[PDB]
Amino acid sequence: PNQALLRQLKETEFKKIKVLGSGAFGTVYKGLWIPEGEKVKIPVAIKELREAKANKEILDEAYVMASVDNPHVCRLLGICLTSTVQLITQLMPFGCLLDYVREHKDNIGSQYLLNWCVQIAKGMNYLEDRRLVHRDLAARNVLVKTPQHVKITDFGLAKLKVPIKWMALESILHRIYTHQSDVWSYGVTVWELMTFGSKPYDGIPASEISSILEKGERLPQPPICTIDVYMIMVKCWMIDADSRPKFRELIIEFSKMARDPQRYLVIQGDERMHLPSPTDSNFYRALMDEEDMDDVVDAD
Ligand SMILES: Nc1ncnc2c1ncn2[C@@H]1O[C@H](COP(=O)(O)OP(=O)(O)NP(=O)(O)O)[C@@H](O)[C@H]1O
Ligand SMILES: [Mg+2]
Repeated sequence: PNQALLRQLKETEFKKIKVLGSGAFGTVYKGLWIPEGEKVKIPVAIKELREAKANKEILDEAYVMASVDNPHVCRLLGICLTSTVQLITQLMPFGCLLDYVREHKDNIGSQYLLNWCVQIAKGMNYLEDRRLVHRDLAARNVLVKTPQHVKITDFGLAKLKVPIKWMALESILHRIYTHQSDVWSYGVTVWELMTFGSKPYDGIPASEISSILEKGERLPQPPICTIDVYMIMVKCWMIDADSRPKFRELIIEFSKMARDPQRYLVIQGDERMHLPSPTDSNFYRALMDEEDMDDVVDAD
């Protein structure tokens, strides 16, 4: 494990400026990094974990989080260990994908929806290749770097209030977490995207979820989803973990759909919605996204 990928910060080097939100593991702040001797203030994201393990143990798993290198996975950049644990990552002005699809509920075309599914599956496939299990995949944990480029965040924060409605049944009943339970959570994530950010099992108590799942009930077909798309989601929620799709296969299936998007999603006014022109993509990347990344899938 290359320790050069993780910078240890002193509390004087940075400052938390504004709360962006919180979850089961901590509170996220927009912050500023001031490099020693410089007068510039560089925006960063800072997550202060709630618990506040020995430092060496934490630091050991931080190195792993800092070692991920994939265009669709957020890398841990720095850490500050004191009376609390603070994690430094790149700040994402657009915020999480869950908020984004809610705010653009009437502006989002099939090409974006299907490409996001592809990118999320690419990020998860990379984690599986690293033999790393996420355990907390959800639309709230996908960040928008640009509308054309999303990234998975917060994998393995357990190491270092359980999300029952995203969890595989075997995780609920037995706290077993695997790549195939990550696939279940991927299914729920895709459902959140396709419903433009609806809450899964709305109005149903968390305590009743396992019995509902055992009865064979699942999240309902989203109004924009054709049966082929919905069957993929349903396959992610099969009781037998090994009969669920693999992330490798999901990349291929959603990439195929992205090439003929109106055949797979039905969205009012979809023809009036395209992926950005080369001109607009070039501008976005120049200003916000210089990193390398696979081409988005365009319609045939
Ligand atoms: N790097 C970031 N840049 C900008 N906003 C961020 C960043 N990381 C997190 N956020 C936002 O901060 C919110 C709170 O994050 P977080 O503490 O990870 O809780 P959560 O992901 O929503 N739920 P949980 O699954 O329990 O961690 C997220 O939902 C995002 O909206
Ligand atoms: Mg999160």
